Amino acid sequence: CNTLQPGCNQACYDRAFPISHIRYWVFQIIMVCTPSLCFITYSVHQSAKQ
Amino acid sequence: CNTLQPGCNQACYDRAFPISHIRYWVFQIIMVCTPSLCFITYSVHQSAKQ
Repeated sequence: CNTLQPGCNQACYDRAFPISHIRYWVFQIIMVCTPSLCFITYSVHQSAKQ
Repeated sequence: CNTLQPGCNQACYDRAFPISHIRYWVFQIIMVCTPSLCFITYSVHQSAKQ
């Protein structure tokens, strides 16, 4: 970045990219799989009961 | 100056101080003394004539 003041780079980088795209994608992928995991656990519990 | 672009310093210095005060003062002092010099030369010529 065209600047000489110390700390003018980190603040600008945070402003431009508060949350990176990879974190959002990972969060979405992990959140989407939770109903499948809970269904698998419920099926395991049902099998254990019988 | 708070900048990183090369050449951003000389142009700004020229814009802020196109002509320095010392040059103007010297020019004024030299210009003021010219009538005295021409009067002295005219007096010398008059003395030489007589």
